[PDB]
Amino acid sequence: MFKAVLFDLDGVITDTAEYHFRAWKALAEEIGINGVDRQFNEQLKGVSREDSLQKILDLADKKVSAEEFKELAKRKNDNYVKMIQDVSPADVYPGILQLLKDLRSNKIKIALASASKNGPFLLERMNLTGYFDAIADPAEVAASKPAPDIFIAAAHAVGVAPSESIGLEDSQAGIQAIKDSGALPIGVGRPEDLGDDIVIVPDTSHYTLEFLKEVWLQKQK
Ligand code: BEF
Ligand SMILES: [Mg+2]
Repeated sequence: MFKAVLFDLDGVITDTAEYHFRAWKALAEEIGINGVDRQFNEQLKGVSREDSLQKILDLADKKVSAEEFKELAKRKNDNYVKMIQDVSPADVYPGILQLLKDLRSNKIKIALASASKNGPFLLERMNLTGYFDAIADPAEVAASKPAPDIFIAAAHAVGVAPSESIGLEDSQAGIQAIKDSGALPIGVGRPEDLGDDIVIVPDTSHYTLEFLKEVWLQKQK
């Protein structure tokens, strides 16, 4: 049986989108730019801070200096840190808490393989820290997803080879990283987005220990 589960954070454990939305909306209002609504922020999913800021300035056809741009990006991050203080166990996605409990009670290792530089804090806010055996530090990988670096690091940090592990991901780049690490991917979402050659569940309530075990056994035949 698999010895570890490597968890992505955003789109698997929780969603940070509302908090990023709040942060951009606060910044936009401060500098007097209309149009930063929930719909607009949906289009920033997966998009870098710098590219996102440019999209906000584009709402007002606005140009700024390199220094001003840097300062605005910093201010957005300061806003985001404020907004995520309100993260709580209510933010945890369905099924995830029960899965973490079942993995730990069965002595299966649990690691975080997230791009979030606020991962440890977010886990603390959601009361999940005690379930995690390791957190792979994104600041430490030479290459981001789809590079497998972060999943390899997560597996190694809990004393396992990636080949002994399952990775859970909501993004196509994430699924690729899991595949190229040697771990077994189980995606959450749709094949149109993630690919047609992996096991996918429609939402996280399907991520049960029983299901993960069935998939593991089915995949080594
Ligand atoms: F937290 Be993962 F990188 F979406
Ligand atoms: Mg994700």
